[PDB]
Amino acid sequence: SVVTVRVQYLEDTDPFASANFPEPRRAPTCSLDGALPLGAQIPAVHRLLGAPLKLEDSALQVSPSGYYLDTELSLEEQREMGFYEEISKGRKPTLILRTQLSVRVNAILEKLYSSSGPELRRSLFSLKQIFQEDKDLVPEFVHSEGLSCLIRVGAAADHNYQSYILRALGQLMLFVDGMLGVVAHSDTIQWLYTLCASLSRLVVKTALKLLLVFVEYSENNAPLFIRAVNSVASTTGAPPWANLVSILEEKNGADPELLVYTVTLINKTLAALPDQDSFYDVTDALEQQGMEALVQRHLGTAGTDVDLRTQLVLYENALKLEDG
Repeated sequence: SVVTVRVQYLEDTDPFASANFPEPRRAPTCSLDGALPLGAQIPAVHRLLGAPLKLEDSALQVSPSGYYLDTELSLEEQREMGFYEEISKGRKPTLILRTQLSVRVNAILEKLYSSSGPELRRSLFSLKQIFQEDKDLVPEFVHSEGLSCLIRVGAAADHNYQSYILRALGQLMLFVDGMLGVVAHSDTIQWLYTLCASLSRLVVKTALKLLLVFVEYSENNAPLFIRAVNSVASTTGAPPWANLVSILEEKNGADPELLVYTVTLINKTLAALPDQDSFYDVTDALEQQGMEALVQRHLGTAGTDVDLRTQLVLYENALKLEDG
């Protein structure tokens, strides 16, 4: 049938821009047709609001749910997505005209790729909030080679920039589409392992927790972490797992918190491995770099943190069961 709604304009042309309110003060009304494709009707809405936004980049999102209408189908062809609540109640549901998810992402990517100094610092920091305040941007960011951008802009950046990237990366991983995106973007896992050799403790701590979340999400991710680690060893010529063993040596002084993360990450990785071979590939590498000696030194010490000691014993225990 025919349906009447309310329409307002939302200015999200520049995601890095400050928060704008639903532009249309008051909000005019429009009577759309439910059986005809939205794409053929958005022009009327654009027109009705004299909206300062290209019509090639416009999109329609419901105000109640945040759901983005598929401009290629009619309102009813996609009714499966509680909307008629207000209508079927003598009330007029609200609709928001704003930039398409794809255009905002192309804007974020352009800003990061072309910025430097304060402007880059500022844009990277804002990333977390941008993904937090519009989850729908994540699957689009991923599909638009967003992770590569993050890696490219962060590989040789200041500790603060990297950290801002890790924060955004962490936010992205709270969404299934974000996770799956990382699950498919090996360079991201490689970068995380790489960052474990960072002089910045904030970055190392953050990388470890991100890897920890990575491995914990699914047993299928452990062999992906392992491949990432061996790939970095291949590229740098260093022994696989050197960055984790390095952290366990407490080069900058006692730091139980990081050792807990590190040993928990190694244990959890080893817990997901299907075959004994894969398990030994990792443990024999750690052994060759002094793991055994490391575990003893920490266990033969009373000052050792309770939580660390526990992880160490789990480590020593997992090893006994496999050996026999």
